[PDB]
Amino acid sequence: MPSNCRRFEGKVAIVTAATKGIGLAIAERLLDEGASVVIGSRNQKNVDEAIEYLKNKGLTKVAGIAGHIASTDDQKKLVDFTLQKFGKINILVNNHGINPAFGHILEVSDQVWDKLFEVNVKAGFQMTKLVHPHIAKEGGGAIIFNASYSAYKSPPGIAAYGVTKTTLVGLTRALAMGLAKDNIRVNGIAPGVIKTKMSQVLWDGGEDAEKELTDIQEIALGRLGVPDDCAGTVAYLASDDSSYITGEMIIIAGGVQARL
Amino acid sequence: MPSNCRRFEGKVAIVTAATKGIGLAIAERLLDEGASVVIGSRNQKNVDEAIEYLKNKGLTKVAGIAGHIASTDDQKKLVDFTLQKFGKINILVNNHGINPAFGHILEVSDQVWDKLFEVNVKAGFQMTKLVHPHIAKEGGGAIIFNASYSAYKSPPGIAAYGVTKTTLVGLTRALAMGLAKDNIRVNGIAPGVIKTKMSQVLWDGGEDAEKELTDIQEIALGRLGVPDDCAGTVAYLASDDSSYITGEMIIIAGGVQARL
Amino acid sequence: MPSNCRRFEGKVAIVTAATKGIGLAIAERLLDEGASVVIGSRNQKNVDEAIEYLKNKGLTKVAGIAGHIASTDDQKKLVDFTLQKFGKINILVNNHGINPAFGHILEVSDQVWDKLFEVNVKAGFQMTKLVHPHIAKEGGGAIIFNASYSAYKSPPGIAAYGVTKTTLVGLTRALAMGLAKDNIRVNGIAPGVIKTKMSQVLWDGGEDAEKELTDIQEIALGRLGVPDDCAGTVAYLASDDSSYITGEMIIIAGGVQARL
Amino acid sequence: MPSNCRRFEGKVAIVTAATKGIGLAIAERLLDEGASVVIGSRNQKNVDEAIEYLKNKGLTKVAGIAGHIASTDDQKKLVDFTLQKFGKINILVNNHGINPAFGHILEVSDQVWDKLFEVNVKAGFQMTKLVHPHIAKEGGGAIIFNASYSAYKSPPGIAAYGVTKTTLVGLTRALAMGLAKDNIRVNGIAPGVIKTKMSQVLWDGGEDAEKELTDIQEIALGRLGVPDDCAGTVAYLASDDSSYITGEMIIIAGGVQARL
Ligand SMILES: NC(=O)c1ccc[n+]([C@@H]2O[C@H](COP(=O)([O-])OP(=O)(O)OC[C@H]3O[C@@H](n4cnc5c(N)ncnc54)[C@H](OP(=O)(O)O)[C@@H]3O)[C@@H](O)[C@H]2O)c1
Ligand SMILES: NC(=O)c1ccc[n+]([C@@H]2O[C@H](COP(=O)([O-])OP(=O)(O)OC[C@H]3O[C@@H](n4cnc5c(N)ncnc54)[C@H](OP(=O)(O)O)[C@@H]3O)[C@@H](O)[C@H]2O)c1
Ligand SMILES: NC(=O)c1ccc[n+]([C@@H]2O[C@H](COP(=O)([O-])OP(=O)(O)OC[C@H]3O[C@@H](n4cnc5c(N)ncnc54)[C@H](OP(=O)(O)O)[C@@H]3O)[C@@H](O)[C@H]2O)c1
Ligand SMILES: NC(=O)c1ccc[n+]([C@@H]2O[C@H](COP(=O)([O-])OP(=O)(O)OC[C@H]3O[C@@H](n4cnc5c(N)ncnc54)[C@H](OP(=O)(O)O)[C@@H]3O)[C@@H](O)[C@H]2O)c1
Repeated sequence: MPSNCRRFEGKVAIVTAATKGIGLAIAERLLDEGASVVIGSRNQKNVDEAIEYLKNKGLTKVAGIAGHIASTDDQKKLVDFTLQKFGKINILVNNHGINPAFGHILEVSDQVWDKLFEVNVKAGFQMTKLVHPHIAKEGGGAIIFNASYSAYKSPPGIAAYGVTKTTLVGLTRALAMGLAKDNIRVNGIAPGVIKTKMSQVLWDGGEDAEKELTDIQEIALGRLGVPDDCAGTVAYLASDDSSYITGEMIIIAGGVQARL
Repeated sequence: MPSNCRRFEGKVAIVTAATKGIGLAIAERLLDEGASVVIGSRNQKNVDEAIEYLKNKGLTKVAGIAGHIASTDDQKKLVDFTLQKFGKINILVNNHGINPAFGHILEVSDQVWDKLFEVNVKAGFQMTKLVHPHIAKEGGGAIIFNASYSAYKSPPGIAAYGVTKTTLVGLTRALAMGLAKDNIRVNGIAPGVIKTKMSQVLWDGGEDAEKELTDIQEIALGRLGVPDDCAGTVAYLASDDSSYITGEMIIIAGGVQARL
Repeated sequence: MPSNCRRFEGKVAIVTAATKGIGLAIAERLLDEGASVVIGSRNQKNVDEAIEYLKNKGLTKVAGIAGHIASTDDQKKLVDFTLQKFGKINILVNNHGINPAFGHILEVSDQVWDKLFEVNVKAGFQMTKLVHPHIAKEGGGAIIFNASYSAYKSPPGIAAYGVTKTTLVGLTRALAMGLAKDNIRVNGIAPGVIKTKMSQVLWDGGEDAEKELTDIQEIALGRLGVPDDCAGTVAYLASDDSSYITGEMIIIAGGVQARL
Repeated sequence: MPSNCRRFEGKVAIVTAATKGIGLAIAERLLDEGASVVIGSRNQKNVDEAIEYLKNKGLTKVAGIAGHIASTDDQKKLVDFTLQKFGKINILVNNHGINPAFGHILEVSDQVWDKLFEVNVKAGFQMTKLVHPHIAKEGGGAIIFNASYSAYKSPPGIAAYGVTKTTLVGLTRALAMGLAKDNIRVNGIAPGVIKTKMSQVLWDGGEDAEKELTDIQEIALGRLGVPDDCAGTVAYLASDDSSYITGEMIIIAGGVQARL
């Protein structure tokens, strides 16, 4: 697991929705590679636990602030807290995304529809507008979006969610084209089924409910992902190892086929 | 131009935003192939002119109703008027889409962002929910979305618009997966630069402002599209000639390359 | 539904490997729309039966010539026969393709590999170079490739075959970019599982081996294709209904998802 | 930035066609991260210079063997030399690829066509079959293909070449699906214009012929690539940082848009 990579010394990153699951793994990895990192999530207790968890592993260049990521007030607070703690911003990882609905797409209300886009898409656009001048002032940097494999393969039950993630593919690209002039590279990841609280209902009926899911999902590599499976990609995308890559999505799904 | 195709005898279609440009061409073609068609747009005068234009060519199974497509009141009025005039609904063509902004994506306000999605995406989802039970009652039918080539290649100046069109790719797919159980096929078109009022600012500086655009756009076929270039595809997608095709987007851009 | 479409009066098409299945349906449809058509396949008896079958339906503007499609001698004979019979060539449908192997990709010999590419790709390139000057002389026309959905979703057992079909996506595009100057549009179809002799081993355990296959395959529309499901698309792509479309693949797979 | 990454201690890689350009940068990076590496190319003098160059930087876990990559004798010699020198094989990087033709696709002879596929595709398939049992014996590993952005965007002048690279996308995927059972991940890179001897004719009219090329090409990041721009990606794809990623292509083109 320790790569000895230290591609982030003297960089500051914000990772949204990063007190559990994929986001926390991303933050941990950036911290292992020498970054200072601000994490956030809604619940102060989750922030507290995540900060304690990281500091217990010796990763002390971390701070946390509780906030709703789709609140414009909390967005500004997150960005200002980052600047207060660490003086600058190099990287933004828009990891947040919700999935409240489960059902047929025709049963998604106009309100639930709007909420899905508000949190899953709009909030990342807003965060991007706020961090932009700060990242540009450092001569450039990176923004990463956590979309989903379901951007590409429309899933049953969470199809409206999936559509938001398709949107993030386009937003990743549009921001990439637009922020290239500031040497800000914008890329994304499109994870498959990762074992987290969000996907729990699909995989928490034993070893064999997990194997049956691996089967149905058609996962070449024959297992479900874990949060750490995303982190090496995020680190790669936010580092100089990808300095000539912008506007791309990397599918992290164990070999599930949804585009060429 | 006359194909002698009559694949739409005894079918009823709604074509939104169909008093000018691509939408009117789509309506004309469906009418040539024997459909009854309802068109709509905001301005009653545009509705009146379009109906007169079609009736002068002998295409009399047409009716029109003025309405804002993103108004829930007007959506219901459009669908109810269709049922009042023609008794059923087989096909919906969600042709509407706006593009008010021109500038950098970072300059798009939260409000303009939401408006873009409201009209370009949400309204088609809403129209789809309203027509759904009526189409299903006929044993199936078709829904077509007019997205854009800029779903795939993020353009300068209208990038937020482009993102909405990416979203429509995902929405087309999600609706396709979800409405297959009702034998409702959902597909889209992704046009390149079509000469209409919407794209006018790009191509209305003579023959050579058009040739310079053809160059920059990298259009293999060396010309800009016209509304009629979309109509044969829509007809194809809404007919039995595509009865085994659902969830697809067809790029109609004269050979511009943006996916495999 | 016989469509009444008559988009091909005065046009001549060559449809390769067109004495059974998809190719014969393509030829029949072009003939219904008023084309003159040359078909070919290896076996003179199959040629004879196909010609008899078409002439019994009153489609008499057809001729046939037996030949191996990957033989350079037979390619030249096919094109020269077409010019002798009908004087010109407007359309080429490269329908041919084989799949001798079934097994793991690692068990495909170098020889079988080369044969797959020779017939599935190279022969279409060769036919394209032979018809090219003749189609250009008519002011343009169309060339269609029959690839496969398995170009996009790598299948088990016939993966090497699948790779040849991926190649055809690229070849379709490359020829489109290259022949646009001659107003020759080059597009393709990428069918899913179509019930023919070729795909028989996948679907031939009764009507619920077919329903089990449509769940494994995740076919939204809940059924397997038939040859006629491809024909409407080919006709569309070869007609003026698609006059602004070049370089594109249309997946004809009942809603199987493999790209955006 | 030398990354301090050391993800390849105790691993052995073969990098084909790796005495200049992208391949040599790939080899150098794997060596910096602690791998043992075998390189090869046709010309013994190039092998000698590359080995001297690497050993002068202190990267001594390298060996070289001259050979033609599309020779079955030389393929076997390369794999056997690697096993003789280092005892095992964990990683294969199929970097090789040629482009002899420059002109229209219609001017590509059958012979040149076959040669393009022989070297650009078949040789990678062959190398994959030879290394396969050895990599499987280590419990898995990785195979990387160097395709090209021109797999996705068909270029003028080298279109046949481009088609071979499209094929590699398919081959990457097919091998990924097929070798997943052995925990061998197969991924690729699709570079844009990288400044090497191979691409020299496109970019070698001074520093503003380079800037003119970056506008024609629509390279968001406003510059041409260098070999080192590929290496970080290869290292990432061959390391545990991508342990849940198989079947994917990463475009490394400074933000040129060619798929979603
Ligand atoms: N798990 C998967 O299978 C999967 C697959 C593809 C993509 N993704 C994407 O991965 C991302 C993270 O998901 P995950 O699976 O890691 O979920 P998770 O483990 O349940 O983590 C959710 C995190 O987001 C925070 N959060 C929830 N709502 C929030 C809000 N409104 N404002 C700020 N923070 C909020 C949570 O903390 P609080 O409760 O303290 O707010 C927690 O830190 C999402 O974008 C999701 O769509 C997940
Ligand atoms: N032209 C292009 O280059 C191009 C390229 C790709 C995609 N498209 C898409 O094609 C679609 C139609 O565009 P077009 O180029 O044909 O535009 P156009 O010729 O300017 O036509 C616009 C039509 O939409 C109506 N409309 C505008 N706002 C409306 C609203 N809020 N509610 C209902 N109707 C409304 C207009 O009538 P009123 O003024 O009476 O409302 C008119 O009938 C859009 O989805 C657009 O994004 C266009
Ligand atoms: N069936 C499917 O599920 C499916 C799915 C996707 C794509 N496709 C594609 O559809 C195309 C047609 O296949 P199909 O399923 O229609 O097969 P089919 O019904 O078995 O017919 C194959 C046709 O090709 C002819 N043929 C075979 N080898 C030939 C050769 N070497 N030279 C000239 N003609 C030859 C056969 O006639 P002779 O025996 O007389 O030569 C016959 O007319 C192929 O490109 C295939 O890859 C099929
Ligand atoms: N440069 C670009 O813009 C670009 C863009 C996209 C993809 N690529 C891909 O990058 C890969 C490497 O190309 P490059 O640009 O790095 O080229 P390069 O700097 O010119 O180097 C080519 C290398 O291949 C070796 N080689 C050539 N033919 C060979 C053969 N038949 N057998 C074994 N080795 C051989 C050469 O050595 P000898 O002369 O000693 O054989 C040399 O080490 C290719 O797959 C190419 O298609 C390049």
